[PDB]
Amino acid sequence: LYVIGMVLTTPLPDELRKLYPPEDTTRCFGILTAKPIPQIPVYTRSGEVTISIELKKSGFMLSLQMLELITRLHQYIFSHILRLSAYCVLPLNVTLDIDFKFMEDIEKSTKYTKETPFVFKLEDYQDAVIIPRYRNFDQPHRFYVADVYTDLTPLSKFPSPEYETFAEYYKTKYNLDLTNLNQPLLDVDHTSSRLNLLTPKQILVPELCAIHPIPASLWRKAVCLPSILYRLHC
RNA sequence: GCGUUGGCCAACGCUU
RNA sequence: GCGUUGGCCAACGCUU
Repeated sequence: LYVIGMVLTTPLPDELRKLYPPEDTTRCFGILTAKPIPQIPVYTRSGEVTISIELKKSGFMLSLQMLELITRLHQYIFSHILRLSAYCVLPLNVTLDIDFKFMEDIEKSTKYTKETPFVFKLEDYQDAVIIPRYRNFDQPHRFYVADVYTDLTPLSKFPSPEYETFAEYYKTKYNLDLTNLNQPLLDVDHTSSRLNLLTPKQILVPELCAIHPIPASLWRKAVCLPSILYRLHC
């Protein structure tokens, strides 16, 4: 077990959206053994982020069960989180050990009525990547919750004239009925990003959106994974 | 916000 | 002249 550790040395200056530092969260990516030890920054949306590989536990033997789990999750990172070195990349937490609960949680793989309403918990949208459930018809889309607009509801004026309200937008286009008209809205930014990081409207309805098991922060961390691995392998 | 073609500037690379 | 990233406008397409 090695840890792919992350800190932003040089954050983005006041010139031009906020900031999202990888060290504000403890959960990260790491690399399993059976491999020889390599030698010892990627430039993100959150600014310049320096990267450090360290050894954590050498000479550990892990169960074939847990090995299957870590490899399954490895492929889940690369086929599912991104779309396209070393053995399995894995989640680490309290940097301490391996997170088996996290992996098992991910591996766990919607009726709203007036009699059966939709409940809005704010926490669920705080660190979140979401999907419109309404249009997975081609290659489901994933968005970080950029903002939560608490002064807004689905009955708010739609940004385009052809529609007066959001509820009306989703009703006319997607034939979508909302059981919560009091829910706040979510500004979102797209998760699909650049592959080589080595060199330097959009409002959604919580009720129409599924939440992704990979927290937005860790997503943002994962987007580094290829650019890291490019010169690690090389 | 994204995409796409389309000009109008920046910057290093080719090219001359 | 080309290429490449990078902003700054045009236009239809997605999206909201």
